[PDB]
Amino acid sequence: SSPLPTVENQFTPTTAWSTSVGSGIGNFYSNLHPALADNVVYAADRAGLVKALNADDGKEIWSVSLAEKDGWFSKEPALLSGGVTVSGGHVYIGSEKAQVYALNTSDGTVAWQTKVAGEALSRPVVSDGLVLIHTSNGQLQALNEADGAVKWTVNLDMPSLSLRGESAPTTAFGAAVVGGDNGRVSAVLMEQGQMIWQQRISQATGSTEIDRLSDVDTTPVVVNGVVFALAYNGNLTALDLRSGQIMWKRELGSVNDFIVDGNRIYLVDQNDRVMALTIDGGVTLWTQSDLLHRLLTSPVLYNGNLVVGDSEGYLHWINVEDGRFVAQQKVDSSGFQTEPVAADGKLLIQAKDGTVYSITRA
Repeated sequence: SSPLPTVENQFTPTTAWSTSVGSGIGNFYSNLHPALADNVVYAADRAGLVKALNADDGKEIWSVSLAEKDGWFSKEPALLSGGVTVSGGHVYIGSEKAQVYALNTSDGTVAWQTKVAGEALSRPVVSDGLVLIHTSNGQLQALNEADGAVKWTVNLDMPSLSLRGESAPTTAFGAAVVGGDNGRVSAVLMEQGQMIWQQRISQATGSTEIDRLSDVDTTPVVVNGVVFALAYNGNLTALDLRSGQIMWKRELGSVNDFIVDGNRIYLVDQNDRVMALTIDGGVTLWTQSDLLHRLLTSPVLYNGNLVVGDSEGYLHWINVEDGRFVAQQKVDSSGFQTEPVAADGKLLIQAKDGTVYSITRA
């Protein structure tokens, strides 16, 4: 592992509120994380529990359950995994049983429930009034906001090994841009799911070994006209948005997640070394590696700092110029692992077990 850095807090970091959610993800694989819209926080657990909460104080609004009734005293877990997405009147969640749920925001009644073509370990993405689902067996599927029917399906690649690492779609200017577990990046037109391009980003996994630390968020991000994407080997690549042509590849190390903002890329490698890069070239500016082998979440930007959680239950704030620590708190002794979320002035994060938390300072 690697010991915890010493604590020169520049602000005093507190926990605004916290409310638990079942018990919730544990040590199972899932990508469940909170969502916010309209001073409502929505959140879930593996079993099938879904709590809507007031964003200011954390008090519960509705708590529904999606678990199935199976056998005398057991309820059977819904196996929710595709972290919570919310848009329009609906709350969207996907499961490892190939189900996508659409729950009404007003009261969390089920509006529709569709069987999709494979597991939905990723965030549904809404755009166009179509709900986008990237399945574990290499499909891209598009569902109606309104009734949940499958407008279309695209077969992305000759199906491969299924890997840890979220793979949501992103959208830009009418296209879906999607990554995957097979070295491939694709752009699909959203009307009728027609192919625009497909770039091979690295070798199709050619029986090369899979390390236990590999966990690559393969979700592309489009800034200006550049597509940024990690291939499953943990290499960062930049592509021209129009044609999918490779601009460059960082065979740097092995990157689990990254984020973009302004003129910086901020990433976390599979060793838990944190790094900052230039946007045009992906040139490295600083590394912070005092967190080696604690087990970090994805990072977010909040109030101008990088925030990342670890399995030992700590938050860490990092200066965005180098690179040094700024604050650190113990928060929940079941660890962190799923991503912290930043929108509208709030910092939300969900722990394995101990579940939801708002965060600031005073």
